[PDB]
Amino acid sequence: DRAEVRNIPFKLGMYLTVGGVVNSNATRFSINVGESTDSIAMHMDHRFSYGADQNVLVLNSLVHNVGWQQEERSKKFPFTKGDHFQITITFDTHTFYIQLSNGETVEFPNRNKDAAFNLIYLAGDARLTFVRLE
Amino acid sequence: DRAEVRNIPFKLGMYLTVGGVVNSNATRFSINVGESTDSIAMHMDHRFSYGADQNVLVLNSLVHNVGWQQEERSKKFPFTKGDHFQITITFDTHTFYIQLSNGETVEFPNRNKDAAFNLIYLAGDARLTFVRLE
Ligand SMILES: OC[C@H]1O[C@@H](O[C@H]2[C@H](O)[C@@H](O)[C@H](O)O[C@@H]2CO)[C@H](O)[C@@H](O)[C@H]1O
Ligand SMILES: OC[C@H]1O[C@@H](O[C@H]2[C@H](O)[C@@H](O)[C@H](O)O[C@@H]2CO)[C@H](O)[C@@H](O)[C@H]1O
Repeated sequence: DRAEVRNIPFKLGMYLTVGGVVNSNATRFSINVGESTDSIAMHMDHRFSYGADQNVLVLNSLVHNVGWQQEERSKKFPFTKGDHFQITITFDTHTFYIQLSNGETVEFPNRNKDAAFNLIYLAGDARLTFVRLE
Repeated sequence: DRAEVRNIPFKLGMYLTVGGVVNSNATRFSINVGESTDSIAMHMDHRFSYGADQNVLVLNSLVHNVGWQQEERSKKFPFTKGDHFQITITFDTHTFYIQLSNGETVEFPNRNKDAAFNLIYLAGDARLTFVRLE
């Protein structure tokens, strides 16, 4: 089952740091910040091989009973199957600030202007090893 | 709903630190380390007023489809309704090492000799504000 932190509010100004390991033959895994598995304010998918996407990040939001909004992509991909990764996220009213394993950064809009989130979870072909939310 | 960290293995040698706030009129709240809401290796209940228990800690384990084992109690109680608390837990094969808000400590046996746990959760009349598991 997915790895998740639930009902510990991730509030404006706090930092989230997750560490984990990518599966050896992973297709893709995502890190997700939102309210539920059907309501995601920041989805960041790490695609090793998914349709036409090879070694790319795909970011988006998921709206409950509505679906996926406008995707954003990054070619930054310091991720390796079988190896550890670390991701750090913080946000303000307008922007999610994401930092990747190698120090490179991606930003994604806070489309609802949310000030807090009650669910963080990893899905797909990876596992989490540690978390700091504070 | 309860506050929980699920499927991020709390392994031998790692530290868990949780911060939160006690509800103003709290009866009791617990911090729980185990596998499920019916399988708890270390339950630590903070009882402000519960039956005959006033301002006491009660620790125990809960075995799936079996029930509560032998309780252990502590009179250490540096907890106040409406106020923040912080708890730090680590364990080895035989012992859970718990440190309370004021630096006082409680120990509780690792009765199954478990080396890892997939569920941490808070229940009852409090809320969590931060977590470190690493
Ligand atoms: O937008 C994130 C979302 O993508 C879905 O896949 C998209 C894919 O990125 C797009 O190229 C194709 O046109 O449509 C697919 C279906 O919506 C993933 O399925 C989904 O899990 C999220 O990762
Ligand atoms: O053992 C922890 C467990 O206690 C239950 O309450 C006990 C109570 O401590 C004991 O004094 C009384 O003899 O039996 C009660 C019922 O088992 C709590 O109900 C339970 O939630 C845990 O906190």
